[PDB]
Amino acid sequence: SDLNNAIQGILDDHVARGVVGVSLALCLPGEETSLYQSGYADKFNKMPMTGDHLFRIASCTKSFIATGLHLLVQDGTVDLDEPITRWFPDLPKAAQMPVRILLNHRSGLPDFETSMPMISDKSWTAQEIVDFSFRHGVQKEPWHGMEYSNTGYVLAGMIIAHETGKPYSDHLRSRIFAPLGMKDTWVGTHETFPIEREARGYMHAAADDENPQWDVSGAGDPVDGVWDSTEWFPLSGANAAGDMVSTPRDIVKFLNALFDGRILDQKRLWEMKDNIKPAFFPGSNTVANGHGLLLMRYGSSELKGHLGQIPGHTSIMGRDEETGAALMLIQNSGAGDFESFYLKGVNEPVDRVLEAIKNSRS
Ligand SMILES: *C(=O)[C@H](N)Cc1ccccc1
Ligand SMILES: [Ba+2]
Ligand SMILES: [Ba+2]
Ligand SMILES: [Ba+2]
Ligand SMILES: [Ba+2]
Ligand SMILES: [Ba+2]
Repeated sequence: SDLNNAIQGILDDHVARGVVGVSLALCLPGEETSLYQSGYADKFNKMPMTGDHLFRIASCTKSFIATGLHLLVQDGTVDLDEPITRWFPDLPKAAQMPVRILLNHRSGLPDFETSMPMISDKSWTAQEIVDFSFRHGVQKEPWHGMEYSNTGYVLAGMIIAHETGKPYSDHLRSRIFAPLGMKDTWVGTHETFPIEREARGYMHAAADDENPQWDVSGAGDPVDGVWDSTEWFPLSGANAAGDMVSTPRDIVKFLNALFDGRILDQKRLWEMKDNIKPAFFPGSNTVANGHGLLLMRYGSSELKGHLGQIPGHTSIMGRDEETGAALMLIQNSGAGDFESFYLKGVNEPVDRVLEAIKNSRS
């Protein structure tokens, strides 16, 4: 179709901007998921990008951890409004923290991501990340305002583990991945994944990487304007804040089924997507968030989903509610600065695709 050719052109023009490669999955209403890739999975081997190339989905992981949590609310074991002291009695200010503030980025919890070395071979415990957060981060009061929290999702994961007796990966697999047919999806912290199948991740030495968001010391020297950051960071360091590996095809499987009532009941879905407050993420299109989903505005279209940044892989997923379209676009180009073209610029092809969808619908 004309749409098919318009979309492949958007991806081609984006990789021509300097982006190593991009993988997209797009489901439109009354249609099968159609996949589009451009550029390379492996810059130096010139391997073409396919729809079978795995990516680290980074904070997109967060939409699954919320779902898993919401599933345990349906199970009757967890209450969104009850204090987390039940699970974390010694956590400062815990009594002011209902289960929902873990998910909604209003908890005031101190964060770990900006202090955590991105290059290491160190494995992390959930608790180890939490002690790290309080040691290096800044704690604000609950409900102070919106400030993106990874720590809240790490704590969310620990609730899941305690309530189900097994690692949070077991719950997400048995309740989400398995019944949906998601066969190319792993939870990094607790599961091994086929490294050989992953698209390589590229950090660009770019002029606009003026204010790196990560401690990337130990990177060594670049080669042909990039570092291969694929295996820089152990996923156990991100934990429930961003440890999942997947394909855009598998993610669209999840999204269609979530927005289609087939995972979460109508009340848990409403919490996730409709019970919202204003939200900010530096260099993104985020305007609001629920309890697991960021609302990201692209001109006259909006996606409910998530952004993901982990060194070298850069992802945007969501559903457009006005049009029914689901999409996961991931590039294997990244940088550190939020405002870098290599991070913030992933939003441009996403915008253009939603414009092409809209125009083909008129
Ligand atoms: C979301 O994309 C967060 N940046 C994921 C993350 C990555 C590293 C360490 C903690 C959280
Ligand atoms: Ba600087
Ligand atoms: Ba390493
Ligand atoms: Ba509109
Ligand atoms: Ba409107
Ligand atoms: Ba038209």
